[PDB]
Amino acid sequence: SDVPRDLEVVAATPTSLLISWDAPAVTVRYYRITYGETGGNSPVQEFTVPGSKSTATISGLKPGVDYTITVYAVTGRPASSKPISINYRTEIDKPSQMQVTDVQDNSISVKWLPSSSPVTGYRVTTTPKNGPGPTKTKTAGPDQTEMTIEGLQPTVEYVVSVYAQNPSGESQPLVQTAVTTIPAPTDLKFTQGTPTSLSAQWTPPNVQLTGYRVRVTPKEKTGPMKEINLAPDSSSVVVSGLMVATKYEVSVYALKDTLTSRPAQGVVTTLE
Repeated sequence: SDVPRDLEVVAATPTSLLISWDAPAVTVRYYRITYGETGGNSPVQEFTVPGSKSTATISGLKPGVDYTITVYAVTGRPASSKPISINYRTEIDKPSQMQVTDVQDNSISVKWLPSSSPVTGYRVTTTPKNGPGPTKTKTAGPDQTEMTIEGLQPTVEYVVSVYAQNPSGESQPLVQTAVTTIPAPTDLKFTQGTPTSLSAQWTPPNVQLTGYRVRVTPKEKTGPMKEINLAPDSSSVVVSGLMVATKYEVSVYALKDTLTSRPAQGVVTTLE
């Protein structure tokens, strides 16, 4: 007969549905594709496509809602067909605007806005953007909005994807990248002190650096303080021009271009 046959949706999107039907043998002038929400009194929308084309994309919809789509075949110059109709639900919406709230050498913390759809939970994946590493997966409850992914590697750009979970399908991921910082220098050991000098050695972190920054400040007394920039191939420092009988805090920051380590700190007093 003249009714279209085997109407189905072939691709579902939070905002769009792609439908297709069987092209009839004798040519049709044009089709009438009405669509509206299943059980909603808001006005139905409708558009036409030429008889040559056997597919249609319905755009500008809402996510996670059931739609009824109806197709008519027009032949006159008019004369309409019997309606063929299907119902389908759009894909649930994704969370939005993710924030990175904390970045360390082995973890990244993120916060996101909840999806608008009803959600049963979240699935969060973390994988390196370029280096072919493993994909870590963590699950969050429906009312959760923040997560910390531990077990990461230093100065690695990670891709963090958040998926909203729902029985009627899972959302598309909310995606954000972040770079972990560098480990701190280990075992800041003070080796020697003189009236005006200070000598400190440390263990370097386990990633290649661009240099070090050392700063020494008196804790309770006041006077000039010192900052020193070191080469990456440094395991010790000697800071001169200090004051006698002074409590000096010493901190060493590892540097990798824009990446700054958390300090290895200690305090020591100069000789009498």
